Amino acid sequence: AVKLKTDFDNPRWIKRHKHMFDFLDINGNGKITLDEIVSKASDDICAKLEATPEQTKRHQVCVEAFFRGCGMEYGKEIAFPQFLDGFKQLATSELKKWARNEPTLIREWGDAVFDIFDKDGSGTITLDEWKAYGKISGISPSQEDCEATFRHCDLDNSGDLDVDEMTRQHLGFWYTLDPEADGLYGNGVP
Ligand SMILES: O=C1N2C=C(c3ccc(O)cc3)N=C(Cc3ccccc3)C2=N[C@@]1(Cc1ccc(O)cc1)OO
Repeated sequence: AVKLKTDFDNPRWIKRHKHMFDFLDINGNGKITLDEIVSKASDDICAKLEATPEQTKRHQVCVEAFFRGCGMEYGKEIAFPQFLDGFKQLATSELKKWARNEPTLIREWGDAVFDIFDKDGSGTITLDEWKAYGKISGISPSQEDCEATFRHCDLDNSGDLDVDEMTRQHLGFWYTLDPEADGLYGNGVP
């Protein structure tokens, strides 16, 4: 039973996103742009994961939608406070879709990442594949933290992760500060 109640004023939820913001703020001037974010997704991440042009584009579209959901746009610098209020709007919009049994932006982003890793048609992500993602995206480079993610989640009998489980975890991790989601990224993200 995922937590659907928001906790936007919680110091821990704020710090989780402040951590992500600072992680995306390259030169550390206290601001980020959609340009820099999409570049990371397409020129860096997708390239190293050897995604096809179509997979790269699908992934790009998902990222653009996720961050535009935070009020971000190309050519505009965003400061943390504004980024955070934007994230609160994305979160409520996502929870509304969840309440309507409509696919969320984080679920669709997940589908795009999972497809890039869908080779033998496993339709899932293995520990090694996630380890690669953690390193290439930079969100969780430590092998230990990636192993912590898999120990944290409910895996199938083969030890692989499925998109519904990751979506479920992410909804609680990014949006509602679900106690069940705490620890999702080991020490990689608070
Ligand atoms: O969830 C994810 N992320 C959340 C945030 C993020 C950023 C700012 C916030 O305030 C909060 C969260 N940043 C990145 C990393 C990234 C950023 C920009 C472009 C590409 C990648 C990121 N990568 C994901 C991708 C993913 C999505 C669904 C899945 O099922 C599996 C994997 O795996 O962690």
